[PDB]
Amino acid sequence: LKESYLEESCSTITEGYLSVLRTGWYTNVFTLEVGDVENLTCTDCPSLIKTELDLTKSALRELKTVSADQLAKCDIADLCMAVSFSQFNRRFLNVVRQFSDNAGITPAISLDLMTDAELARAVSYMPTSAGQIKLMLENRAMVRRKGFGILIGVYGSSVIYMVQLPIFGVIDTPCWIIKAAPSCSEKDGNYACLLREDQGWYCKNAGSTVYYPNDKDCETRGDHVFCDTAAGINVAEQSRECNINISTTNYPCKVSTGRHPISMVALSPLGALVACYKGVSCSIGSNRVGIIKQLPKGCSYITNQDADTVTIDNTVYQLSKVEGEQHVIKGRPVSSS
Amino acid sequence: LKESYLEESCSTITEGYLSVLRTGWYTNVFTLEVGDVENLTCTDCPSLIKTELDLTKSALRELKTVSADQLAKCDIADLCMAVSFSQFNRRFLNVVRQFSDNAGITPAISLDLMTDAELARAVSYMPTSAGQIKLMLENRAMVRRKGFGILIGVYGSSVIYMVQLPIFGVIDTPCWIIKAAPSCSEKDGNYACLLREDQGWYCKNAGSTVYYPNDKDCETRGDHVFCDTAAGINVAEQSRECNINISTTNYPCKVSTGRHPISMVALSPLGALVACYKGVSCSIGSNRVGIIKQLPKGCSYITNQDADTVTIDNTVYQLSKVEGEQHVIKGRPVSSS
Amino acid sequence: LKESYLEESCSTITEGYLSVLRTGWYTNVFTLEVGDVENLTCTDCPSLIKTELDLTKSALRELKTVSADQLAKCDIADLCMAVSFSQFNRRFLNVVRQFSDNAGITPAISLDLMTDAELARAVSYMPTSAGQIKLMLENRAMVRRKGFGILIGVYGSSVIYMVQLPIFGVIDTPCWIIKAAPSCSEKDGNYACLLREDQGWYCKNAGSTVYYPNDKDCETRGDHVFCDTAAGINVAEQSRECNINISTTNYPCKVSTGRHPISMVALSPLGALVACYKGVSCSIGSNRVGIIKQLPKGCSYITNQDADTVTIDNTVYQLSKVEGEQHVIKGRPVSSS
Ligand SMILES: *[C@@H]1O[C@H](CO)[C@@H](O[C@@H]2O[C@H](CO)[C@@H](O)[C@H](O)[C@H]2NC(C)=O)[C@H](O)[C@H]1NC(C)=O
Ligand SMILES: *[C@@H]1O[C@H](CO)[C@@H](O[C@@H]2O[C@H](CO)[C@@H](O)[C@H](O)[C@H]2NC(C)=O)[C@H](O)[C@H]1NC(C)=O
Ligand SMILES: *[C@@H]1O[C@H](CO)[C@@H](O[C@@H]2O[C@H](CO)[C@@H](O)[C@H](O)[C@H]2NC(C)=O)[C@H](O)[C@H]1NC(C)=O
Ligand SMILES: *[C@@H]1O[C@H](CO)[C@@H](O)[C@H](O)[C@H]1NC(C)=O
Ligand SMILES: *[C@@H]1O[C@H](CO)[C@@H](O)[C@H](O)[C@H]1NC(C)=O
Ligand SMILES: *[C@@H]1O[C@H](CO)[C@@H](O)[C@H](O)[C@H]1NC(C)=O
Repeated sequence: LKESYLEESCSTITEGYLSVLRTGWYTNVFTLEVGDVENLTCTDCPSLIKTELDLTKSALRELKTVSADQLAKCDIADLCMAVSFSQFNRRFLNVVRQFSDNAGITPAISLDLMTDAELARAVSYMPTSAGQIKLMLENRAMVRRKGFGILIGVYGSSVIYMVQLPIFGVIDTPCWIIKAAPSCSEKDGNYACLLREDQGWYCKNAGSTVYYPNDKDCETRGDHVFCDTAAGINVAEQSRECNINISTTNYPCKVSTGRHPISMVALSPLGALVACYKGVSCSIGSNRVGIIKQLPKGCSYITNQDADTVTIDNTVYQLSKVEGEQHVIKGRPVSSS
Repeated sequence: LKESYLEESCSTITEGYLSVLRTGWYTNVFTLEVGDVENLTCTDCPSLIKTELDLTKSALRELKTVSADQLAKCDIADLCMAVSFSQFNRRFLNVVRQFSDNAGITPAISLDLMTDAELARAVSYMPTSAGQIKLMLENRAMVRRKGFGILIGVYGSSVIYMVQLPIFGVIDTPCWIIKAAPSCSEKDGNYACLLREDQGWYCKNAGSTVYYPNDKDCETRGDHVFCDTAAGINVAEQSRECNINISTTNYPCKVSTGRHPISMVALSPLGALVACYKGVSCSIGSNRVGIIKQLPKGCSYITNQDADTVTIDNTVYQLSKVEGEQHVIKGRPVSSS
Repeated sequence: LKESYLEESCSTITEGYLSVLRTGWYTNVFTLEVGDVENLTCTDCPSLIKTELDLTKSALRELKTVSADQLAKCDIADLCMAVSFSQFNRRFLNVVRQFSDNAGITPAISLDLMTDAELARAVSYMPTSAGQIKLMLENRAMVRRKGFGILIGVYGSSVIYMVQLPIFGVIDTPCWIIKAAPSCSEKDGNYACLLREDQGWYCKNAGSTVYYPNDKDCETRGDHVFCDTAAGINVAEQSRECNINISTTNYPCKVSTGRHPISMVALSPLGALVACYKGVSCSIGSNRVGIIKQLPKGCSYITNQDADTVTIDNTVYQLSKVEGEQHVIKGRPVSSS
């Protein structure tokens, strides 16, 4: 992580990341069964286990509608079965509950569709070099969050669904992020604003550079950006001379000339850009002293650790997160009997 | 709420909203610990409580993989423990269940990570004036949704996670929404369409106006828009003369000249725009009478309460939501024995 | 499904789909009430049912904060109530659980807010012709997903919420998808790239064509695209001569001329586009033999069934999903006593 301030265009580039990109989809098929329940002597009467079985049977029947392939007297013994049924058959119930809640597909691969043991084995079988496989196992919280389970169908008392794990093929390719703010000059009152429109992520692969334009498109897990190959716009590798020289007469860079000053604050990974002109007062302050200085009229770059808040005409911006309070909560004890 | 129809460009502007913008992030750290279970004689022999404990231990162990800090016989007394364990330790299990379901992070702050009592106290401690704090307490429903919990790690039988509440610094700043439709003139069979491209929200703050271009970006809660400061494009405060005069020779407004007529319907907050030319028949009708009139060839604005359905060549559009049926459902009674 | 390769612009169009568009919103109001529990003698002394009731009361009280209307010893008989209470009042608890988890609104209509019997009846009452109603019943999986429940408020022991089902008015209107890749010509070492910008979905309705520009906007369910009428950009029906002839002097097609070659792979529904120039070696290989051939320098279209992997300078792309392993899992049996 190393953020550089470019004063000729009022923008910053942070080049310390490594890119991991998806290059296909894996697939596993699961079949979860309810499990045998010992026969009841009565077989026709209201019992806690029978009511529990009926609810499970009814839940499966309703769940069959949201599919993809085909459709679209108290006794001590009874209590033990009712509790035992919901304990031994817990993974099955959770899968049924999750699919019903999301109505067909879960947003992410929870730890009930595919346990860790099944996840590690699946990753090791993917068609990628050893380098990619090692990285995926190191941080498997992202493969789960990038996949999505799909319900195939329901037959009898079993459930069939697909996981569709992601597959990463390009890893450890250096890349950066670019943030820009307006840079308006002035002669006698008539301004000339130049704002760079090539703002967002920027990562390289396969002899080309991708341009995920939304900061939310690519997640961050330290020195790793888990970009999704669904919004990236491929651009020529020559689209880097803009940083060195905005014009450079070589690669036309996307800029938007203006005529009216704009005052705004843009937050960077390790700082923020403060630009304000002609009317609004700017100042940088911390949680200790809020009178550090008044920013001069222009585009100024302030480090994250140098200041904590920037007030653009009575509007704090909180460069960095603010820590609150820590709580510790413990449940009540479960005494015998 | 007051919608105005501008006939020189076939667009409408609604000026009745108040803006609420985010200016940072808060943070709280929680540590939920499982309750204490009294020593059980004959730990070797299975029991309905040992099985429940084993499932909890297994669930926590799997949950450790998706983290961020380090990784990535039955007696009457026995039954009470199984029921009691899941009752006293209800908050802990729900937090474990939610994190496992979403695989590491919960999309919103449910009412198990942070109860109302904890949420109210945290909001009162934020670094914002009394005005902002009062508003957040008044409607805390749109605080949990904008936030998101993060699982830090799992150690022993305890779970550590972060909430990261949002912080609002700019409130009660009036703003509006602009919707536009094509306005094509006819000249001896030759058309000239002019469709505005500055369509979306438009809110003001810190001597500038933001331009969230997607209606889904900002969520409305009456006379309040909880816009997210992640897609807003800052624009000059002079970007308002377009409504008064499309050209105005002052702020170049984004328009897209065309040559072929386009027939479409745009739904405004309190009405809709109906444009249809050269071939498709327009008509406005209600659920009572559907022959109110036939709209003339051109851009026309119809109030929400004036009509309910707009048919563009046999395609009803349902200006406003249609109410269905109300159901009342009660669960079966529970009787002793 | 029929994919055509257009060599004059290095793009492909697939014309085999049928459109399904939303034209309003439906609405149902539900009121779920907790069941009646027979009064238990000695309410003062704790019991496994009183604790269960207290948790339910506490859960409802907290849920009241996230609303929209107003705010923002153990015996054998006792155990049966605790188990029976959570069985009969299963739908109510699930609705409470879902609303609390999502903090006010559920992303989709799970199978606890509206059962299939209620959903089928509601769909039959929508104000649409018999043709639209028949389609919605046939595949109701993509009705719950497009809808979303809303919690109105909590009064006493009852819960009131709204479902807001979607309504489809335009069906069986043929439409297609267009994917394009750079087509750079070489002239004495000087390149001239032409990449189409009219990339995405393209569906027709009401004498106009919509242009959902994101592949994720429209979800495919076979020969049906359930596009959401929230991002569609209406375009003239004459915006189709681009495929036949790029210029055609009638509808200016959106292209972006360039000067530097770009190498990339675009995945079409039934194939992919491979373009690579001046430095990176292309090759197509299957899971059987990976030396099928080396693609020549240019824009080439390869069928999905012809090859499985595309390597752009040591980067496999996995044209089609790769099948993994199938698991069958059964829960432990439950035996009496
Ligand atoms: C950035 O690029 C501009 C554009 O080419 C450079 O300005 C040119 O510099 C050359 C000298 O190498 C002159 O012959 C041209 O007349 C200049 N043109 C213009 C429009 O200024 C500039 O030198 C480059 N470097 C910097 C720091 O701006
Ligand atoms: C909107 O702006 C246009 C452009 O400035 C105005 O049209 C001009 O009006 C002045 C009179 O003040 C004339 O001297 C110019 O010749 C006009 N130019 C053009 C291109 O029309 C227009 O009057 C303004 N008002 C309205 C309602 O359009
Ligand atoms: C595609 O459109 C272009 C543009 O009109 C056509 O090129 C023209 O063809 C006419 C013949 O009908 C000539 O008189 C013009 O001089 C051509 N103009 C240019 C710029 O080439 C072209 O023939 C059409 N068809 C194809 C296959 O490109
Ligand atoms: C239980 O009884 C049913 C009654 O039809 C029978 O089919 C089944 O084989 C018996 N055993 C189990 C384990 O369900
Ligand atoms: C059981 O007793 C032992 C005695 O050392 C103690 O270490 C252990 O924590 C106890 N277990 C429970 C569940 O109370
Ligand atoms: C139970 O007793 C209460 C008195 O506290 C009474 O209000 C209620 O009607 C009785 N019946 C119930 C709870 O079913």
